[PDB]
Amino acid sequence: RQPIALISVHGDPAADVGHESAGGQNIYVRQLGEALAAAGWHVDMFTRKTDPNDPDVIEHSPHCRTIRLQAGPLTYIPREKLFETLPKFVEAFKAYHAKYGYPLIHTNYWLSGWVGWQLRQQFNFQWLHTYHSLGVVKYQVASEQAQRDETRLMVEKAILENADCVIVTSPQEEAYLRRWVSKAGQTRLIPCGTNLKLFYPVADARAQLNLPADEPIVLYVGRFDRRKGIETLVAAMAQIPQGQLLLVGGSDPQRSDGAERRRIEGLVQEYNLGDRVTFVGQIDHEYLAVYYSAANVCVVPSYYEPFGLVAIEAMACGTPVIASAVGGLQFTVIPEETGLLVPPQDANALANAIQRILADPAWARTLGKNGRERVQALFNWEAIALQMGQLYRQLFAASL
Ligand SMILES: O=P(O)(O)OC[C@H]1O[C@@](CO)(O[C@H]2O[C@H](CO)[C@@H](O)[C@H](O)[C@H]2O)[C@@H](O)[C@@H]1O
Ligand SMILES: O=c1ccn([C@@H]2O[C@H](COP(=O)(O)OP(=O)(O)O)[C@@H](O)[C@H]2O)c(=O)[nH]1
Repeated sequence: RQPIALISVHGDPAADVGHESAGGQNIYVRQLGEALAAAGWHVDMFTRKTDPNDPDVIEHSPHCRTIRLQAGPLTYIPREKLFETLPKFVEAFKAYHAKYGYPLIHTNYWLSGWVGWQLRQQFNFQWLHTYHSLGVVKYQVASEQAQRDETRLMVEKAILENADCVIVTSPQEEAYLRRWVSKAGQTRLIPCGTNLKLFYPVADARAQLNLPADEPIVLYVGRFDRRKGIETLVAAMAQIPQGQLLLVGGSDPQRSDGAERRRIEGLVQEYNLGDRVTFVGQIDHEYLAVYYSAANVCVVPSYYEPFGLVAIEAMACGTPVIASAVGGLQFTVIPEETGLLVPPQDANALANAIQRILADPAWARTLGKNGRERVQALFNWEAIALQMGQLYRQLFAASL
């Protein structure tokens, strides 16, 4: 049985998701490696060790490990400073590569992509890469991310020019690569999926959450970042008379994605919205279906999203999604079949969008079931795993 190295440096697949350096990349590599181990592969998922009180090896499912390498300091470092920790990481990979001799390495970030680019000069292997965010789309915002990183753009160009395969999660991602990065390189459209056994209409959700069933609810699920546009959602909540906003997401006050940019609470006291904005905190990923099902609308008010995964998590639970028209959100959300699409930084358009589907609840209840069908059709992980597996089989078929 052949081995597989999955490299996700700041994304620990053994980590609970919902805070800084957590989220969709973590969920992506975790369910990918666990699905591949279910289909006859040996999977080692490589991440960075951030605490000596953490385990070195985490065995999730049979023949599926998470391996925390000692890259740099054994503390938390945000990814914008992890580049200097990368060559040591390379060395800490090589010992494992000395034992197993990985024929196939699938790197999942810029930083881990640089690690795979260093390994590509020394060893012969099938190298695949998923970006999970392009810096060239990141560094175009009138808000934050004008302070660029040309090292990131150089490496994100050098990955696409040299990797054997590049997994794009949306046709917008390939369009952004071909317009803004390079024309060379091989690419493959395999979109992100969700577990329909973990996301489903619960139909008992407000009784579990102790919420009044005749009161409207607007739902945000995601991280705390200026990228996510919670400012615009809170400003649009002031144009709606009834209804609470449940902000679900974790944060750490010692950290930047946390009480340095959980200033939304200040915006809660700006707009006099303390009676009708609830900060839920971090909810477990296997329990979010109750929050998605209890709500009348999930909002993804981002300023860019390379395949917003809470959109398909919400549509899987039968809840319509109002989202920005920026990235993979306009690949997931059909603007009149499953939800609505608004411009990013205007609260008036977002507020009129919420007004349309709070005033017509049966229309929201059929937008939600259409989102359920669309997720069952195109974004079911139980089929996307088979597509990924056949991709690995044909790439491993590159033999003598
Ligand atoms: O915002 P950045 O500094 O560019 O960091 C990228 C940010 O996005 C994460 C969340 O952990 O996930 C990305 O990839 C997943 C799946 O591919 C998407 O669902 C998600 O939309 C996308 O942001 C992660 O890479 C980083 O924190
Ligand atoms: O309390 C939370 C808050 C968020 N998430 C998950 O974190 C993931 C990240 O969502 P997304 O891809 O849309 O944004 P990202 O953070 O990955 O860029 C989603 O599956 C969310 O369900 C979670 O599990 N618990």
